[PDB]
Amino acid sequence: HMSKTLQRNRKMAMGRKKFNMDPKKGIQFLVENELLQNTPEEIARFLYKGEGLNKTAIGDYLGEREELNLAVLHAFVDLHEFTDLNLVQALRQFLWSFRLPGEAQKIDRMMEAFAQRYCLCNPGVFQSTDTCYVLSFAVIMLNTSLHNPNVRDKPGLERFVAMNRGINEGGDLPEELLRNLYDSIRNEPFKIP
Ligand SMILES: COc1ccc(S(=O)(=O)Nc2c(C)cc(O)cc2C)cc1
Repeated sequence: HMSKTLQRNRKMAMGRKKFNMDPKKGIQFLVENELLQNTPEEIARFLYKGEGLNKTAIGDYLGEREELNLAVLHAFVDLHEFTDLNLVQALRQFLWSFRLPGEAQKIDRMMEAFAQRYCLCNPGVFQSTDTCYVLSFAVIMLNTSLHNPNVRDKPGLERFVAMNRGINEGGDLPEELLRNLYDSIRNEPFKIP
């Protein structure tokens, strides 16, 4: 009925604000008030939708070390569909969905989860998930190098190719793959939330 519905709608809006102040407190409010089911999948779907949520707060919640948060991270990554996307296309979408936290161990966990998912979704591209991880950071580094004017000397394709020798189970990645990723980043910098 109507009274319950209107009160719930306002409470949801309050929960979102609470989340943005402190993600754990926000989710606690939504759970305790039966506005959100306390499962990894439902929490992850809530964060992926991201309505009225600050992307920095989303990344903060996703980078917590405790069991439920780890499970939400895994479920959240599983919501991304990377089939038939090149690595840059996939990274654009992932990196837009939340703002990475500052802490190296958290970022490592997030990018490893990303790497695993990309590779599962595109099994023929990289035989090793280490290769996918290293090349993911290679792309992020190229984005900065090409598009940050503080980097006063811009790496050409040949340089990008040379920097990634040996990471394909001891061999090299296909030149055309690297060319496609280089061109993609050159032509469109990553958007940060
Ligand atoms: C140490 O990890 C990183 C990861 C990505 C980047 S970046 O892609 O150059 N900027 C960025 C960062 C920091 C966070 C985001 O959620 C999205 C973007 C685009 C910079 C550093």
